[PDB]
Amino acid sequence: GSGLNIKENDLPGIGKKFEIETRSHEKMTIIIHDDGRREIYRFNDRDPDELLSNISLDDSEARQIAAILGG
Amino acid sequence: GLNIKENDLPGIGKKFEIETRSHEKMTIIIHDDGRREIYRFNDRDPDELLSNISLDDSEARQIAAILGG
Repeated sequence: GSGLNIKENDLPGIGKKFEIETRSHEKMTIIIHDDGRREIYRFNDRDPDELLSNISLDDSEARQIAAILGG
Repeated sequence: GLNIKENDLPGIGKKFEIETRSHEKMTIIIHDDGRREIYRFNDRDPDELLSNISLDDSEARQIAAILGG
C-alpha cells in the first residue's frame, strides 16, 4: 500500500534496525547502534539484493543531518 | 570534519551540500512546499549519482526523528 511504513526490530546487544518504505515506494534501512553509530542503506526500488548506496555517521553527524532534514 | 554549505534557491527553497567525516557527500533540497529531495554522490565523482530519494514533509520529520534519536 501507499503510506509511510516503518518496521522496527531490536538487534540484541547491538542496536535497533528500522526498515522504511516511503510513499514514493523507495526503500531504506537505518541501523542505530548502541554506541551512537548510524548506518543508512539504500536499496534498489524493486530489488532488495541490490545496494544503491550506504553511509556511516557518528552520533553528532546524524543529529546535524537530522536537524537539516526535519527542520 | 563535517562540512555543510547552505544556499538559497530563490522562489524554490534551500540547498544543503554536506560532506561527512567518512568523506561521503550528499545534497538535500528542501522545497518551500515541504518536499525534501536527497541525492547521494560518489565520494570522488560529483557527476555520478549513487541514489536519490523523495520525501514529503511528514516523512522527512519522521525519518529525522529516527536518525537524530
